Parts: sequence; C-alpha cells; structure tokens
Amino acid sequence: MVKVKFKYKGEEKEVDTSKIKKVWRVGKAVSFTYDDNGKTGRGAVSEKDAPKELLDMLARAEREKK
DNA sequence: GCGATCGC
DNA sequence: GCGATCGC
Repeated sequence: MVKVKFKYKGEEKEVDTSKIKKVWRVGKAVSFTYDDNGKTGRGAVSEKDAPKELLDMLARAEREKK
C-alpha cells in the first residue's frame, strides 16, 4: 500500500494514504489531516519526503473548485 | 509566516 | 480565539 512517514510531537508515524483526509501545501511542505482511529490527526512532510501518492492527492486538492 | 487543524 | 504543530 502507500504509507506516508512523518513526525508529530515526537511520534514518528507512518499512515496509509487511504486514511488521509485533506492535503494542502504550506510553504514547501505538504500538510494533511488523516483519520487517526476516530480522531483527526495532523501531519506534514517536506515535498521530497512525500510519496507520489500524497503529491497526487495534493494535486487533486489543488484542482478543487469552489 | 505560510494552511489548516486540533485541542484547549 | 489562539498556541502548537509541521517544514522551512
């Protein structure tokens, strides 16, 4: 499958892109929210660390219209 | 500070 | 409403 590896307040997680909910660019980073077993988690990676799948999801988000 | 959110 | 949070 495709997991994104990231750090958040220490906890170095690696979430299934299928659990990613929203993705957006903040500066040169790719930020996102994800389903964290019911809660909404937050993560961000540098673009070089972002697997293509996440960048595909980002491009999809970037094409969204009103 | 940028986006966007959570968690308070 | 905003600090923390991520990368930078």
